[PDB]
Amino acid sequence: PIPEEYDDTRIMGYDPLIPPALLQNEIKASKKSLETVIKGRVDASRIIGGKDDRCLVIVGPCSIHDPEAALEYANRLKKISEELENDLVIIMRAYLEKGWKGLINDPNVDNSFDINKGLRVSRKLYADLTGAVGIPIGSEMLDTISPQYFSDLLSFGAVGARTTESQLHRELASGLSFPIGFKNGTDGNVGVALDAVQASSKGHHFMGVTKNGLAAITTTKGNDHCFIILRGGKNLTNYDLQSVQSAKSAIAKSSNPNIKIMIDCSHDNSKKDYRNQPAVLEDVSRQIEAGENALMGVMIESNINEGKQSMALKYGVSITDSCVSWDTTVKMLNNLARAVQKRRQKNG
Amino acid sequence: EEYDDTRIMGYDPLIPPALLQNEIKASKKSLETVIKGRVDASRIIGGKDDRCLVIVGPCSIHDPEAALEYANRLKKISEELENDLVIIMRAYLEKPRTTVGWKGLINDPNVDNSFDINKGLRVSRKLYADLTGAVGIPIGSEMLDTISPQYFSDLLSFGAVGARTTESQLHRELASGLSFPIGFKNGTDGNVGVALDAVQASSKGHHFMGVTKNGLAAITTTKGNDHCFIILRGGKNLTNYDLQSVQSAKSAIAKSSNPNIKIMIDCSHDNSKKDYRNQPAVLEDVSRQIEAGENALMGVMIESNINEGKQSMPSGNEGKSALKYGVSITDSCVSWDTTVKMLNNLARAVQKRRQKNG
Ligand SMILES: N[C@@H](Cc1ccc(O)cc1)C(=O)O
Ligand SMILES: N[C@@H](Cc1ccc(O)cc1)C(=O)O
Ligand SMILES: [Cl-]
Repeated sequence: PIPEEYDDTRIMGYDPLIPPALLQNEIKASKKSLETVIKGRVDASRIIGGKDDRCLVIVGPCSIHDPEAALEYANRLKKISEELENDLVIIMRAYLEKGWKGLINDPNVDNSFDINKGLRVSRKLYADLTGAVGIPIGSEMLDTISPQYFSDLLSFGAVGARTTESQLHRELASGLSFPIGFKNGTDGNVGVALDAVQASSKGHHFMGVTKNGLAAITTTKGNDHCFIILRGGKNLTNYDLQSVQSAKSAIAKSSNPNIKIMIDCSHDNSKKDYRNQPAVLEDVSRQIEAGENALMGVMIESNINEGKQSMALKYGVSITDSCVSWDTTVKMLNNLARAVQKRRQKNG
Repeated sequence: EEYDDTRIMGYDPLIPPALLQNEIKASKKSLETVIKGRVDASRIIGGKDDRCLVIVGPCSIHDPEAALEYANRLKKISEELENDLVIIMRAYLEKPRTTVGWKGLINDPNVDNSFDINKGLRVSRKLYADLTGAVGIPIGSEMLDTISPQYFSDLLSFGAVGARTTESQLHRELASGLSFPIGFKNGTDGNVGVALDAVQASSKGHHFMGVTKNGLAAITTTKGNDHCFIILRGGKNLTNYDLQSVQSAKSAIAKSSNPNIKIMIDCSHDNSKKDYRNQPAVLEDVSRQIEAGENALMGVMIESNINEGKQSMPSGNEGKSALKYGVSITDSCVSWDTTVKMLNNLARAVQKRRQKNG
């Protein structure tokens, strides 16, 4: 006789989720939303596959905390996306979590926990970005259960530096309906990202849930639309030319010698300082301007206002990591858009 | 549906975990073996017992009949060396990563390139109940996802997080809510810092997406796991079982938030250059630092079987009839006779360290 002190000894409690098929029906994806989602996946895939000379730009706040502040940011970002449509493909970074447990964990930013209210707030936000304004969005892929609530509204997915080697995330990447980007290792390792791209191109079996919320094993087809992201190491930056050449050499000896490179301009490449973000973009832009076709895009941590605060809170200011201003951002995107114009001039 | 599940071929609903636990009930003696294995370990992680925690067994269990004979052998020697060693059997149901060959007991229980997850879950769970109950040996597994542990956690005494998942926040959250000690292996480049960071993160409460006991999607609230440690395992082209590497980690633990983190050495995998013949030489070195006085060494990890070497099973004869008995079909293990030499030398090691602490 053992009094169930062998099971869930470290589980404070379970909070059952709303079934994804029901959340997808309560907050439905409008036709204009799915039009934006499919267009974002196709436009990004053409740049990844080498069929388009434009640059894929993943720009947005490090984390989304205020839905109304993010919806006003997207209206600014969709305007500039239409003006630079000939050279840039802009996908807004709509990350839900990284002080702040996230939008799915805490919708009211008051340190509570309402996982169901978080899913409705995050999905209705996703439905408004792709529908009300009409801009493609991308999120971070954290587990094998959350994507079942947002996959019909996502056009891009990122696997962080600390999960690129995770076999579970490589399996899930093989079953996601949008292009995936693998960041290099936390020490600057490029090889682990090439291994992730190759592994995710194969069919796999991962443990997820059905649309009704039932534990089930999933059979995947493989994701042939993947790329690597250079975000630097804990002690190094790899956005410079010698580092791109080092990555280009590693790709040439891999199983996918057509892999293109995206450069994170924030995080460790900018020493976590937003003022170095424009100077980092100038370097990669000049590499592109010289005619480097292996360079595919960039990542920009931008916001309505530059800087970072804590959690009575400033409007349009990030709460996590560090962002650049909007007046800064439009210059970064304009300077990059000219570099893309100069690249295809050398390709003519 | 040109936008949803465009790369999903099909779902296979799982039997609810409570139903499997009702079909393959955990015996009273099974549970008694599980709880004792957990506390026996934890006392070594916390520095309350100078014994050595041994995680020994095959790389993957493809033959339940062969595993049951190995466990009875392991149970006999574990009782002989109970004064010095705490032995937990390796009962890994899945070889991860590399796609060539077998896919694990869960996905392929018949060992013939099949897919039968519900039949594999019944076979795997029954094997766990027989090891903990019929023979009565603690067992440990690899923590791969946040759904499968709900099927075996009531029968597990130890969990392992691979080198490719130590940095993953998802597996750090899961470790914070598991009912047994967890061991984090260093990075695939030999980096020990990510292992200390994982042990620290898993000591706090977290939230992770899992399933209820009936297989329904739910978010969990964890209490925090303070029975975690690091596993020195090696790098892509290096070994870290030597005296230089152990003390580098020991000084790194000294600057962590908990200087009581003990070190376990993986005697196989990259520390043996994926060679079963180098496992005794690696353990012999580990045994010496233990016997010279080093209390930071808490245990070892050995890949062992009834017979040494390896084999393959992919084509031709259509299954188990062409396999050798007690030979692993993944990686490479030492024979049982070698394992007896290895455990007996490590036992005398724990003895002479105990004399140096009086
Ligand atoms: N619906 C997801 C695929 C998926 C399936 C099951 C999961 O558990 C997670 C994701 C997509 O279209 O991308
Ligand atoms: N039941 C597990 C904890 C757990 C909970 C939910 C899961 O989805 C997975 C694992 C244990 O006691 O160790
Ligand atoms: Cl958390």
